[PDB]
Order: sequence, then structure tokens, then C-alpha cells
Amino acid sequence: NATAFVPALVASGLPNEKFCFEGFLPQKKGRMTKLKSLVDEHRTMVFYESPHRLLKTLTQFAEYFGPERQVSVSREISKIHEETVRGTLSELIEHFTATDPRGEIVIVLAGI
Amino acid sequence: NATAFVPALVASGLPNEKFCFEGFLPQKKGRMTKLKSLVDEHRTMVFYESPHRLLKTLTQFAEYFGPERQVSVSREISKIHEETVRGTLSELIEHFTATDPRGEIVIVLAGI
Repeated sequence: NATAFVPALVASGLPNEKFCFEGFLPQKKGRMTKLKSLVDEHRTMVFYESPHRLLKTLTQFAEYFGPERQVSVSREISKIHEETVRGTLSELIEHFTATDPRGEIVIVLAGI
Repeated sequence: NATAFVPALVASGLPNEKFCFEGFLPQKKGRMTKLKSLVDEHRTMVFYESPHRLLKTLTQFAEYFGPERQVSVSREISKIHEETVRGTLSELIEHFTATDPRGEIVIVLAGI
């Protein structure tokens, strides 16, 4: 689902009227640059991620934005049915260390 | 969980700063009265319900508030992990007719 971000934003409990759709992070070349680039972003950011890459992305998010930054990770089970994990980046890293995630997800990250 | 409503409100995408915690509907005596009483409520309402009673409650909500009224039904999997079904009462009745629900839930109902 291409517009999976719409319900993710609603589920997130984060400011969602002003937001930056970022899509997928660069896997390699350009990735640190993109991350570095988002450090002063005050708007909610929305990213898509794969389940096997989520923990790395969340870890690096903690490194660049701080472990206390609010985040929401969501999986769309249907157009009306969503599953969501929300808290600090630190809480989500701990959560997705104990349990691997389950489908393509949307990450909704609080701005500065 | 007694304060399961807190994350349900966040997940709901409904106005959540002004809200009426209603708890459990009367099962029998007093139930129609309570429902009748909420008909002109403009604030979001929050209820707790059991999985075997949800469909009846949602059906009667449609009868009293209208099938187009926005609603969110949530299940707390942990303090940070929630599962949510949101749409019109009509959409949720259809959803919970095809699949019975899975634990104690919180219903977050849009006001008038």
C-alpha cells in the first residue's frame, strides 16, 4: 500500500497536519547525508521501511535525533485496521530487539 | 488495564482533549436510558466493552448515533502496542460481523 502513511499519521498521536513524507531511506550511498539533513526538521517525518531494516533505521534515528524522540511504527492490516507501536525511539528499539517486526511498516517520527 | 482508554484516545484520530469517559454500558436495566442520554453529546465518548458484546453495542450505537458516526475500536497489546479498527459505525459493524474481536476493547466514539 502506497498511501499507508495516511492511517499511520492518524494512529501516531503526533502532529500530523504539517509533515514531511520522506519515503524510504537510502540503503547505502546518500543515507548518512539524508539523516544528517533531517536533524533540524521541526515537522513530523514519515518514512517507509522493511521489517528486516527497521531496527537499524530506529537505532540510527536515535543516534541522529536522540533516543527520547517520539516515534510511532505502524503496520496496516487493512484499510481500517492498523497495528501500532509508539513511544520514544529508545522504547521502540528495545521493543523491536525482543520481537522482529511483521510487514512493511510506516515510521512516523516527531520533529524537533 | 484500567487506563487503557489513554492510548485508545491517541490511536483514535478523534478529538481527544475533551472527552467523556463512560466506562461500561449497562447490560440491561438503564441501558437504553444511557444510550438515549448520549444522543446530543458533542464530545468524544469513551467506553469499555467485552469482545462478545461489542457487535451489539456497535449496532445500537449505529441505531442511536447514526451508522455514519466515526468510531475507533482498540485493543491494548501492551503499554506501547495497540491494535485499532477505525471508520464509520457501519464499517466497524461489517468488520466485526466477519471477525469476532479479541480482548477487552475500548470504543472511542465521535460526538455530534
